Amino acid sequence: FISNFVMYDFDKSLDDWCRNNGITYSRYADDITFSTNIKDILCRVPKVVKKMLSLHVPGLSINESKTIFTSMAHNRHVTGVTLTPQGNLSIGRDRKRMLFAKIHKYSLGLLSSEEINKTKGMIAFANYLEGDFLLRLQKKYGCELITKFLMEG
DNA sequence: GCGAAAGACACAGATTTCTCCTTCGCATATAGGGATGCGAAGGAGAAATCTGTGTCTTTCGCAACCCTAAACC
Repeated sequence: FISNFVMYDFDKSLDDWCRNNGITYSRYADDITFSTNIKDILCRVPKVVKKMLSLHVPGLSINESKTIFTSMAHNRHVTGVTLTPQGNLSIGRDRKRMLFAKIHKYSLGLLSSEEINKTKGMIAFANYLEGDFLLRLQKKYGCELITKFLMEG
């Protein structure tokens, strides 16, 4: 809470500078992200943020070895959630096949009791992030098995 | 943010080795005498390599933590 209260002026000053140029800005703990649609406009902000940091909170500085540029032709994610080119949030294909294989192996009764509690939390998180994971699972394995798995333990 | 224990950075100074500077001695191509030129040892005084001192740098397994699942810092 103290850190959030401290970085108020920096947030306020950077917000109205980015708004006037059509750039979206957001900060999470000590991570800062910018995004836009205009070409060749994101190459000017590294000097601006440095001037703001020096002016509004003395002492802080930028780690210059963790700066990233990306577009629609490569992998895109924001703090652990993937953005498909269509414009929808996602968890990733590898995790989807992770869970589909785990549940299929569970249907044969070859899963330890620890992995049931392990997978239940991940399934709940994925359902919250997506909103339609449980429907797809029911449409593939049937409601009887899923309900039995859910009430297990 | 930074324990103990080894290096990097900057600044002196010291020393053995060597290379330039006398000094007179010689010599040999010209019938003895004199002269342009080169060789031999001291005697310097210059220079590259080495060595020594003082200020930082780095980042500990660093009395005093909870025990259900997932993601983030």
